[PDB]
Amino acid sequence: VSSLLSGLANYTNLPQGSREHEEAENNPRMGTFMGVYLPCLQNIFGVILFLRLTWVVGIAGIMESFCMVFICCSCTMLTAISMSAIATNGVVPAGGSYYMISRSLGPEFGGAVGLCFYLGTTFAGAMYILGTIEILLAYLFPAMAIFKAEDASGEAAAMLNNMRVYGTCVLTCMATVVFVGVKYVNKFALVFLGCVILSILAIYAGVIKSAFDPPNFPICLLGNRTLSRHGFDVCAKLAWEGNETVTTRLWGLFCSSRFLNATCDEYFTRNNVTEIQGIPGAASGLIKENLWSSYLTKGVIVERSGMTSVGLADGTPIDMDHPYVFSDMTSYFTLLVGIYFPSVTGIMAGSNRSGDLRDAQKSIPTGTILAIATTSAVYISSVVLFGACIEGVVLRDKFGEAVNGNLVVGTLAWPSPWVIVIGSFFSTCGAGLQSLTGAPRLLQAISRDGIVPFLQVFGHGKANGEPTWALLLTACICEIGILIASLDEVAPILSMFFLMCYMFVNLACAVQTLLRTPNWRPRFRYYHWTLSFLGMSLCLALMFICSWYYALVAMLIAGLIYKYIEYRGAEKEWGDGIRGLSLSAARYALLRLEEGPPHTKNWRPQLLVLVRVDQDQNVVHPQLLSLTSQLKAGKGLTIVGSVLEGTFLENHPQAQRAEESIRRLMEAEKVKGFCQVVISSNLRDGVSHLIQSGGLGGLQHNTVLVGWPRNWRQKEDHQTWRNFIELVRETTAGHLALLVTKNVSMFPGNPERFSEGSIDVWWIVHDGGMLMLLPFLLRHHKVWRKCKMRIFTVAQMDDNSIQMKKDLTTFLYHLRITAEVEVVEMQSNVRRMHTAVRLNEVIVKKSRDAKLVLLNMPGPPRNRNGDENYMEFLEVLTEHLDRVMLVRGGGREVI
Amino acid sequence: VSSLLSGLANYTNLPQGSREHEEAENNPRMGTFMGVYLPCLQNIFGVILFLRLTWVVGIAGIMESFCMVFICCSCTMLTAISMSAIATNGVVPAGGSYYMISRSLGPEFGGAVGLCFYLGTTFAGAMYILGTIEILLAYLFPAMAIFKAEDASGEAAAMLNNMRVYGTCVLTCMATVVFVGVKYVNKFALVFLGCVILSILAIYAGVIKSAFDPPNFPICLLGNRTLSRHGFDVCAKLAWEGNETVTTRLWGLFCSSRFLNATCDEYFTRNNVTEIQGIPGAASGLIKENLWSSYLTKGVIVERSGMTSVGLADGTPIDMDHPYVFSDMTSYFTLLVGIYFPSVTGIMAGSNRSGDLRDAQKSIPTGTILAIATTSAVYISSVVLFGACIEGVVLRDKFGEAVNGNLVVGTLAWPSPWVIVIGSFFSTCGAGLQSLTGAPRLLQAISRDGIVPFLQVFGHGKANGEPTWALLLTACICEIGILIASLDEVAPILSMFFLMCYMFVNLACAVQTLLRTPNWRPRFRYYHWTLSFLGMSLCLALMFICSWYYALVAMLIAGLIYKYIEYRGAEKEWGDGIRGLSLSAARYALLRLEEGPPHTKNWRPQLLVLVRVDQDQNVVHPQLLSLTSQLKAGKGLTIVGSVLEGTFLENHPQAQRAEESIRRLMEAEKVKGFCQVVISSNLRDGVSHLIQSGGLGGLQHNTVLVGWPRNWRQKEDHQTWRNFIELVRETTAGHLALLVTKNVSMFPGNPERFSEGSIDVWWIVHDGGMLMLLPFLLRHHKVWRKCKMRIFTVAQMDDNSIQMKKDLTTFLYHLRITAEVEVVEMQSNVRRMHTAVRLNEVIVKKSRDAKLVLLNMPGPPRNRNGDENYMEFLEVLTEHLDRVMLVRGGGREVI
Ligand SMILES: *[C@@H]1O[C@H](CO)[C@@H](O[C@@H]2O[C@H](CO)[C@@H](O)[C@H](O)[C@H]2NC(C)=O)[C@H](O)[C@H]1NC(C)=O
Ligand SMILES: *[C@@H]1O[C@H](CO)[C@@H](O[C@@H]2O[C@H](CO)[C@@H](O)[C@H](O)[C@H]2NC(C)=O)[C@H](O)[C@H]1NC(C)=O
Ligand SMILES: *[C@@H]1O[C@H](CO)[C@@H](O)[C@H](O)[C@H]1NC(C)=O
Ligand SMILES: *[C@@H]1O[C@H](CO)[C@@H](O)[C@H](O)[C@H]1NC(C)=O
Ligand SMILES: *[C@@H]1O[C@H](CO)[C@@H](O)[C@H](O)[C@H]1NC(C)=O
Ligand SMILES: *[C@@H]1O[C@H](CO)[C@@H](O)[C@H](O)[C@H]1NC(C)=O
Repeated sequence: VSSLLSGLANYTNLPQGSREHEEAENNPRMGTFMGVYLPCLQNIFGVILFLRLTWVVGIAGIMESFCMVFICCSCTMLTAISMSAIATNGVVPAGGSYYMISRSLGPEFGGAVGLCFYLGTTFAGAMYILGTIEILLAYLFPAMAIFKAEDASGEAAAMLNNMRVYGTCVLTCMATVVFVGVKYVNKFALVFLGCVILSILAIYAGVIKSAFDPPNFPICLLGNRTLSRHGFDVCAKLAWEGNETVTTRLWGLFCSSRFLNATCDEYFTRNNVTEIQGIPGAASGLIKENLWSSYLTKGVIVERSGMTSVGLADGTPIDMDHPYVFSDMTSYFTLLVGIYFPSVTGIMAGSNRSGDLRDAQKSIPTGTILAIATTSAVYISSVVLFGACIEGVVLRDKFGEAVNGNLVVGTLAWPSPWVIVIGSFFSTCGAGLQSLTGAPRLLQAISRDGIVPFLQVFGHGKANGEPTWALLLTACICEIGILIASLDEVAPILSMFFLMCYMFVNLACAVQTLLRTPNWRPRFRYYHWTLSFLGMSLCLALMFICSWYYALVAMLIAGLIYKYIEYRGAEKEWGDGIRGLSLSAARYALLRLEEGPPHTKNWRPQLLVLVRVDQDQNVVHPQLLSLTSQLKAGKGLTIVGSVLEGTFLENHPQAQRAEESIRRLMEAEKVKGFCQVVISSNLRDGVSHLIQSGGLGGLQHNTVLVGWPRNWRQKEDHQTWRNFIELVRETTAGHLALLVTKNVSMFPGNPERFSEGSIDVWWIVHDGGMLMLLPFLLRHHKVWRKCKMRIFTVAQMDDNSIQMKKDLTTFLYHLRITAEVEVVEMQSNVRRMHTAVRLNEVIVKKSRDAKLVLLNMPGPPRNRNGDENYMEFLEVLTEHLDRVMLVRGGGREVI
Repeated sequence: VSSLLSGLANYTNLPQGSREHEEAENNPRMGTFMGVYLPCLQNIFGVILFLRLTWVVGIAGIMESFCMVFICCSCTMLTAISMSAIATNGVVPAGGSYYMISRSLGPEFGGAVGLCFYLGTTFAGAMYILGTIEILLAYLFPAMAIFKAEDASGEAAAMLNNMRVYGTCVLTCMATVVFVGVKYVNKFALVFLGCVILSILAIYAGVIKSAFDPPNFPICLLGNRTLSRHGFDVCAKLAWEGNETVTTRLWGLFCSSRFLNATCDEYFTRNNVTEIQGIPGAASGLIKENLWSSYLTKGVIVERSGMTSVGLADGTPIDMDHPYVFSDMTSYFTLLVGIYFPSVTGIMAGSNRSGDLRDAQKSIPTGTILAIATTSAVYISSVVLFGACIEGVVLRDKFGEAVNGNLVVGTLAWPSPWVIVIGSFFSTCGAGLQSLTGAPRLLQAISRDGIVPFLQVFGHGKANGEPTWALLLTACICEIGILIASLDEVAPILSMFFLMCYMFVNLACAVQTLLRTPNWRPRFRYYHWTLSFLGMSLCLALMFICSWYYALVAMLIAGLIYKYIEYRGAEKEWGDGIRGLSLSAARYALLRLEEGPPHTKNWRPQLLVLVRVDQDQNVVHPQLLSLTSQLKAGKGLTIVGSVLEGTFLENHPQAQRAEESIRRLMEAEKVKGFCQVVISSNLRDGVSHLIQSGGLGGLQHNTVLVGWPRNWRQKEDHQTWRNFIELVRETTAGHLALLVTKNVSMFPGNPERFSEGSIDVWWIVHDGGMLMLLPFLLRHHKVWRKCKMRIFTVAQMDDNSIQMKKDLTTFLYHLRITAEVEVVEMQSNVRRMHTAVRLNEVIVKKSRDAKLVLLNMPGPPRNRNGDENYMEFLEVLTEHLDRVMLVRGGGREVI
C-alpha cells in the first residue's frame, strides 16, 4: 500500500512538454500501472459513453452497433501496435508523445502528425465543453437559461442559442484557470479518474440489481406513439376523484379546455393511454426483440413497434405536436460513426509520461494495449447490457424526456440517478481541463522545434516553461466548436483529425519498414509491416465513411504541410532553392543503399568509360562514346572518365576545356552520364583513381569499357602500353568486368545503320552470363536491330552431341534461342602462341565477315615480364578483323 | 479543288498504330484542315448531342446548363494546351497520340495515360452501340422487339432486356467487320463525317424556318399533366360525329368502356383536355420562362407549370398511370454531368495522323484548339436555341412520347424529321466502328512496347500489323457496358476514365516544368505551368462531382499501375530488387541537378574530411570525426576520405581494413556520410584526387576540413609537411573553403559537454559570411549549447565609432546579435613575422581561455620557397592556444 499512496502523490495525468525536454538535454520512478495504463484509461472514457451511447444503441440496434464498435475499436488496437514499434525503436526521449514520433520518423511526418493532433485535441476541448453544458441544462439546472423558446417551434433555435452563450461564458473560465492555476489542476488528476470509474461501476452495479428487481421508471404511451412526461405527472385520461370524475392535466395539454366537454383531437379520443414499465430489466426478453434498426427522420414521432393503434389523422394538428416525443435529426449508419468515434480516442495520452517510466520499451507497448482491451471490453459489454435491459423507445430518446427528464444511463444506477449525473459531470469537466492543457503544450513543442517557421511566435513561453500564446490560439479554435453549438456536429469534425493522425502513424511505419530507412529497428515481439498496412487502409476507409467531402479537405491540408516542411527542410541544409529538394532525395536514396549486398541475383553492365584527350584538347575517339549509347541506351549509370598530366595548381583551365568537350558530346549521341576530369602526375595513377573511386554510395561502376593501344610497338608509348597491362590485373583484383574495343575509329555511329548483319560470338569456357548478354543488349538497339546472332562454341571434350544438348537447353532457359549454334574443336610464350595462330585461323575461316566479333580475353601472367609473352598473343588474336570486342570479368551472376 | 479531292482520296480517320511506328524506325503530305481538325471534329460529335442533350436542356434549364457546358468545355481546352506542350516538345514521333505522350513524359506516365484511355475508349464503344439500339427501337423499327412488357409495369424491365439482346447481337457483328473488313471501313471515314455535319446544319436550318413559321407538332394536356400520344390520334373528350356524339379512343384508354356511361376516374372528368402548340418556335417567349430547373423524381408525372388544374385524387388509380408521361429516373445536378461529359471527349483523336502531317509542331496545337472552339460554339448555341424554341414539357420527355414518338431534336429539322433520325444513326454507328478500331491498336502498342510484362501476349498481331487478341479483350469490355444496358449509367463510368487521363496529362506537364526534368522544352507560345495546374485541379473536381465513390477506385487503380511500371522499371535496368527503386531515384535526382548554377544565393559548408591511417590500420585522430558531427549535425553530404600508399594490385585487403574502421566509427559519433579509400603512389597525388573528384553530380563537397602536421620540424616528414602547403594553394585555385584544426587530439568528443563556454572569433578583414556562420552552426549543437559567442575585430582605419556602427548593423541584418563586439587595433618573412608576434600577443591577452578560437588564414606565397617564410608565421600564430581552428575560402556568398 506504500508504493500506492506515494505513487498517488505522484500521479498526475498531464503531458510532458518542452520544459521536460530541457531536463533531458541538461543530463523519478514509475510503473506500468500508474504510468501508462491509468493515464490512457482516463483519456478514453469521455462524454460519449454517458451522453450519446444509449441513443446509438436503440437507433442502430445491437447487431449493427456491435459491428460498429468492432471496427472503430480495431483501428485503435492496430494503431497502438504502430505506436508500439515507435516505442521499441529509439531510446524513447523524455517529453511527450510528440518527441517519440518526431525523432523516430524524422521531421517529415512529425510536423504533420503533431499538427493534425493539435487540431484534433482542440476540438476535443470544445466537444467536452458542450458535453458539460448539455448536462447543466437538461439535468442539473434546467431552470436557468437566458434564451427560451418564444413558441413551440423555437426549441430548435433556442437550444442552440443556449449552447453558444454558456460555452463562450465557460471557455473564458476554462482558459484562465489553466493559465494561472496550473499547480491546482495538476493535483486533481486522481479526482477525475475517481469520478469516472465509480460511475462505470455504478452502471454495472445497477444492471445486476435490476435483474432481481428492476426500479420504478414507467413510461406513458398513446397508441403506437409515446409522449413527453414533462408537464403532467399522472397518466390517465380521466381523474377519478371519487364520485366526481375530473379531467386530468393530461387532458389539459391535448384538449383545449380543462372541462368535461370533449372538444379535441380525434387521435386522442380514439386511442387509449397505456402506462407500461419503461425499464423491464435483464430478466426481460428485449434482446430477441430490440435487435435490428430504428432509423428515423427529423420530425417523426418515436413510436413503439408492437402496440395496437388506430390509423387516422393524416396531418399533425396538435399545436405543432405540443405534447409529443420527436427525433432531433435524421439518422442513418454512416452518420452515427462520426458520433461514436471520439469515444475511442486517447492513445497518444498513453505516453504522456515517457520521461518518468523506467522500462519505456515495455511499459509503453504493453500499457496502451491493455488499456484498449479493458476499454473495448466495457464498450461492447455496455452495448449489449444497454439493449437487453432497457426498452428501445427510451433508447431512441435524447434528453430522457420519456422518463420524465432523467438520464437514460442514470436510471440504471443502483445507489441513485444523481450519481452518474454528477459523476459524468466532473468527468467531462475534467477532460475539458485536460484538453486545454495537452494541446497548448503541443504547439509549444512544435514552435520551439523550429520545424515550421511561420509558427515561430508561438514558442514565446512564460517564465516557468508554460505557454501564453498557444493558449490564446487554442481558445480561438475551441471557439469555433462552441459556435457550432452541437455535440452531433463537432463529433465528425473532431473525428476527421484523429483519423488523420492515425492514418499517418500507420503510413510512415509501413513505408520505413519496406524501404529500409536508416536507423529503423522495430524491436517488438508481435509486429509486422502488413499489420501497420492493414490498419492504414482501415482508417482510410473510416475517414470517408464519416464524411467524404471533409476527408479530402483533411488530406490535402495535411498533405500540403508535409510538402511545406520539406521545402523548408531543403532551404536550411542544402543552401537554398528547389535544387535542394533534389539534393536531399539524392542523399537519402544513397544512404538507403548502404545495407544490401551487391551481388544479389541479377547483373547489368554499368559502364565506366575512359577516353584519351590530346593537346588542343578534345576527345580522340568519339566512336567509343558512340558505342556506349548502343548498349546502355537511356539506362543506368555512365561515367565518362578522363585524365591529363600534372600540377592541378596550373592545369584547371585545361580541365575546363576537357570537361566541356564531353558534356556537349554526350548530348550529341544521347548519353545520360557523369563526367570526371582528373589531373594526375602520370597516367598510371590517374586511371587507377577512377577504377576504385568512381560513384559514391551504391551506384558503383560495374564494368570498364576501354579502347586499345594502336601505337603499340613505337618510340616511347611502351609505358603507356604498359598502363594497359596494369589495368587488366587491376580489374581482376577489384572484381570488375573489362570490355576492350579493337579498331575504335571504325565503329558504327548513330547516322550509319546496318542491315543483313551478323554478330559472331565465341564462348569457349568462361564468362557465361556476360558473353551471352552483351549482343542481346546490342541487338536491342535500332542500329543493331536488323542483325543476326551467331554463337560458336569451341570444345575440348570427346562428345559433342550432349555438349550441344547441354548448350541447346541453355537458350530455352535464357529465352533467347534466336541465335544459331555451331560446334568447333581441334618457352611458355610459344605454347601460348602455338594455339593462338591455330585458333585464329578457325575464327576467321567461319567468321570473316561479321559486323562485330566477341572473344574471351585470357588472364595476364603474374610474372610481369609477360609484356611480350601475352600481347603478341592478343595481336595474333586480333588477326585483321574489322570490329572485335574483347571481354573478361570476375565474380558475378546473371539471371 | 484539286488538293481537296486528292486529299479526300487520303482522308481516313483512324489512328496510326505500331505498324506506322515500324515505318518510322526503318527510315505523304497533309494539311491542318484534313489532318487534325476534321478528325478531331468527328470524334467529338457523338450520340449525346442527339439523344440526351434536349433532355438536359429542359431538366436543368438553360441557366444551369450554360454553367454546366462552360465548365466541361473549359477542362478540354486546358488539357489541349497540355497536349500542345507535348506537341511542341520532341520531334513528334510517327504513330498515334500514345507515342507522342510516352516519349515526351517517359514510360512512367505513358503506361498510365495509355491504359486509362484504353478503358475510356472501350466504354465509348459500348455507349455508342447502346445509342444505335435506342434509335432502332424508338424511331426506326419500334415494332421488332423480342422482349415485350407483360404488363403496364414491365416497361422498366423489358426495355433493359431489349438493350441486352440486341447489343450482344450487334457487338459480334461490330467485332467481325473490323476484323476481316479493315480495308472497307477505312474507306467510309468521309461518309460518317458527312452524316454528322449535315445533321447539325439541318438543325440550324430548321431553327431559322421555325422563326418565320413553326411546323405542326401539337401536344395534348390534361390539367397540369400531359399524356402519351401513342395509342390515340385525336385529342377530344367527345367525338362529335354529326348529330351523334361518340366516345373517342381518348375516352377508351381512361374510361373503362367505349360507351356513353361516364364510369371512370374523377381526375379525368373534372379536368378538361387541351391541345396547344408543342414547338412554338423562336418567335415565342420561352427564354424568359423556360430558364431555371425542373428536377423531377422517378414516377412523377411531367406537368406543365402554368396551367389551371383541379387538385384532388391523392392516389394514382389509373391502371398504373396507363395513359401518362413519366420520369424515367430521379435527377439532380451532379448526375447529369456524368451524362453530358462524353460529348466533349475526343481530343486524343487530334493526333491520330501525326506521322502524315508536315508541320506537326503547328498543326497539332492549332488544330485541336480550333476544333474545341468550333465544337463548344455549337454546344452553347445548341443549348440556348433548344430552350428558346421548344416548349419545356417535351424537353423533359425522353423518347419523344409527347410528340407522338418522334425525335425531340428531329422535329426541329427543316427538310424532314427522318433526316436527323437516319443521320444520327449512321453517325453513331460510325463512331462505334471507330471505337472498335482506335482501342485495339492502342493495346497493341502498349503490349509491343514492353512497358508492362503481363500484357505481353496481347502483342500477337496478325500478318499485316493488325491485332487479334486485343480485339477479343476489347469485345469483352464492351460486353460489360452492354450488360448494364443503360445509356445513363455507362456515361458516368465512361466519364470516369477520360477524366482520369486528362488528370494525368495535366499532372505530368505541370510537374516536369517545375522540377526541370531533363529534355523538357515546351516551345509553345501561349503556355505556362500554372495553366496546366489550373486544369489539373478542375478535372480533379469534375472527377468527384460525377461520383466520388468511383473516383477513388479510378485513382487507386491508376495509381497502382504507375507504381507497378516503376518496380518493373527498376528490375530491368538496375539489376533487380527494391534496391533498384532507390538507385533510379538517385540517378534521376542527380541528372536534374546538371542545369542550375552552384553559387545561387546561399552557402552551407559541405564537408570533405580526410584522415590519417597508420600501419596496423586505424584512424589516428578520432576527435576530428567528433568535430564533424558538431557542425553538420545530421545534415548534408559528408565525405570521409583516406589515402594509403602504393600498388592497389596488392594493397586492397589493407583497403578493406581502412574502410571498415571508418564505417563503424561514423555510426559511433552519428556521422551520416560516405567513405573513399584511395591507394596512390605518394600522398601528394592521393589527396588531390579527392579535392576535385569527390561527389558526382551536383552533390560536390564544398569545404575541406583538415587537421595539422604536428610532427613539423623532424626527420623526413618535411615532404608530408610540404603536402600540406600544396593543399592550401589547391583550394584557392579550385575555389573551395579550407578548415584547419589545431591540437586535434584535445577536442571535445560526444561524452564531454562544456559549460560556461566562450568562443572567441577574430574577424579582421576577409571571409565574412564563413567566419561568422561557423560558430553559429557549432553553438546550435548540444555540446556547444551553453556557450558564449565573442567577436573581436582588428581595425586599421582611424575612426572606430562608425566602424562599430557599421559592424553593429551587420548583426541586426544577420539576426544573430547575441555576440559581443570589441574593437582592437595597433627580408619579407621578417615583416610577416613582425606583425605575427605582435598580433598574437593581442590575441592571447584578451582570449587566453576560450573553448575555441577562430582566426583568418592568410594566402600562401607564390614564391614556393616560402616554406619557412609562412609556416613559422603560423606556429607563431598558434601561440600555445588550446583549441584554435584556422579558416580561409574563396568565391561564395552567405545569406
Ligand atoms: C402505429 O399506428 C399507426 C396507425 O395507428 C400504424 O399505421 C401507419 O399509419 C401511418 C399514418 O401516419 C400510415 O402512413 C401507414 O401506412 C400506416 N401503416 C400501416 C397501416 O401498416 C403505424 O405503422 C404504427 N407504428 C409502428 C407499428 O411503428
Ligand atoms: C398541377 O395541378 C395540381 C392540382 O390540380 C397542383 O396542385 C398540387 O397537387 C398535389 C397533388 O398531387 C398536391 O400535393 C400539392 O400540394 C398541390 N400544390 C398546390 C395546391 O400548390 C400542382 O401544383 C400543379 N402542378 C404544377 C403547377 O406544376
Ligand atoms: C362543458 O362542461 C362544463 C362542465 O365542467 C360545463 O360547465 C360547460 O357548460 C360545458 N360546455 C358546453 C356544454 O358547451
Ligand atoms: C384502451 O384499453 C382499454 C382497456 O382497459 C379498453 O377498454 C379500451 O377500449 C381501449 N381503447 C381503445 C382501443 O381505443
Ligand atoms: C351505357 O350507355 C350505352 C349507350 O352506348 C347503353 O347501351 C348502356 O345500356 C348504358 N349502360 C348503363 C346505363 O348501365
Ligand atoms: C375546359 O375548358 C372549356 C373551355 O373550352 C371550359 O368550358 C370547361 O369548363 C373547362 N373544364 C374544366 C375547367 O374542368
